[PDB]
Amino acid sequence: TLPDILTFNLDIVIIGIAPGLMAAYKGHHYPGPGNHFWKCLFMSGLSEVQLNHMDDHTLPGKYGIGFTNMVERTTPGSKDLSSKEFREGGRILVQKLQKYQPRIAVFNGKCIYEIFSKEVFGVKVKNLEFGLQPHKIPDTETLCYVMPSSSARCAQFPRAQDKVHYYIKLKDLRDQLKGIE
Amino acid sequence: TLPDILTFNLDIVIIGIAPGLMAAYKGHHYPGPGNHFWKCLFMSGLSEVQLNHMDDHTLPGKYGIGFTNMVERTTPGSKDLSSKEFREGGRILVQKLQKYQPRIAVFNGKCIYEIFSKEVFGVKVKNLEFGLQPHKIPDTETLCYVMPSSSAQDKVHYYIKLKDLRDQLKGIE
DNA sequence: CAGCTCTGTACATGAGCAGTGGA
DNA sequence: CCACTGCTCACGTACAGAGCTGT
Repeated sequence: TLPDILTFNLDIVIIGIAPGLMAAYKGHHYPGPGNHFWKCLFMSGLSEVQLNHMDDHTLPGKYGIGFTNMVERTTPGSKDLSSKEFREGGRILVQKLQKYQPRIAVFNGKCIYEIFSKEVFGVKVKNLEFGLQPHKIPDTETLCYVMPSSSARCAQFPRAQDKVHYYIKLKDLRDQLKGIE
Repeated sequence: TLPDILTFNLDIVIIGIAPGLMAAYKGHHYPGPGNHFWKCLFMSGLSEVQLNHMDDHTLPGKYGIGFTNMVERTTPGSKDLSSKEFREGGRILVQKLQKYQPRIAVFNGKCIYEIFSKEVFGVKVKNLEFGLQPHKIPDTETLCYVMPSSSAQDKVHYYIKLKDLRDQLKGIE
């Protein structure tokens, strides 16, 4: 439906909630703007150039970053996904993760890790803070990290700059992980 | 792409630019809920009860109205449309109207009728104003009427007038 | 008056657009 | 041709609000 953009030996995999309608129409990841993703990617220095969506399949392999979603199926969204839907998708997400074994699995949007901790970990997770989360992806060495959804809808972070901290921090975490290798 | 709803013997056909992404996904016409099109319909008394998009199929039946777009293919917005595609599209639009022959063909927006005019008719209009345009659809008796783009109460008037117009046309017999 | 599960609500910037009216 | 008023949606997320348990 909207194909993942995942390969092996990836530093970073970015996990999106469900693909939006624009995303489906263009068949490319995070093509909004206002989807803060691509701006943050540049600003954080994860990318040294400005990259629209169309550059998405050039990110594994040059940059180490892959795309996938927690729910494959198109939705407006995100308020319209069944609770069942999510936890059903948690299942298949994991399988990919353990198949592909990226260093860090970044969850885009808070709502998805909340459910993942429930369903995968069985942990309810009081007062979920962004960033590095203690539990490793089962049977892998992949670390989970949480970000605010890079969607303009998210009024508690207005601008891409507001979100950029998390992108930097992530890049930092990657860098460290590289050092212990 | 999003199918039209056209029947023969139609009082009113609503013509839009081209179906938006949501419109496609939901598979109904003017889902909104920030198109105003359904409220405006009701307030005017073209509908007796607040309808929603899920009722679009009933409309040529129960309510005498149908729907089409100038361009058929779904678009995010108007940027993505090309001049040639409006020209191709607007070409197709006449043919449907020629076939179906509704009383009044209603254009949603000023934008779109301006296009249709200068391609279909060959006049370009200086100072377009809403309401009934002097010209009829080629080889039909079908009239053209322009409506603000439905995308609330402040424009209800145009609907009300449209219903009134509809009534006169029937009314003559 | 704290302690959690559950259900829905106004929230902030900004791109995009329709319509008027400009320099 | 842009520059303006004003008003949607945008891959959500932080709240106060209602219902119960308990030292």
